[PDB]
Amino acid sequence: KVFGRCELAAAMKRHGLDNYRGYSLGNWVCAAKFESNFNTQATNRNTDGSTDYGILQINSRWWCNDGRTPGSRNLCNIPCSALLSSDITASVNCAKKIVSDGNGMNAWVAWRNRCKGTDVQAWIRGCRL
Ligand SMILES: [Cl-]
Ligand code: NA
Repeated sequence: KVFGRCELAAAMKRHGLDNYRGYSLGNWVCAAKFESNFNTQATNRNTDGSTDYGILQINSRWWCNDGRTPGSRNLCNIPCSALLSSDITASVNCAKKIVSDGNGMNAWVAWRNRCKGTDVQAWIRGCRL
């Protein structure tokens, strides 16, 4: 599923991401935009052979199992395929664990490079929440 901007903001808000660990809603939407272009089915392979999955491009190196990343962890305890669902619940619950692990949203390279220190509120302007 390819979310609309405000559709995703609303879904994210409903799943408890607004100001989660102090990150306003605009940050999560900005991150999703530049990680996946709002596509729940986005996958991308990394050089070390791990793969990033779904709307927030969660990495099989640490966070999920895809059966093909030898010596990796599965810290969210889910098949990576569950991160591709049109239901973003699994992605959100796993992201909550990632953002809590000490490094905040810096875990998402695109957020660090394209959202951090910008006016992220513009990403939810006009939306009915
Ligand atoms: Cl933080
Ligand atoms: Na893994």
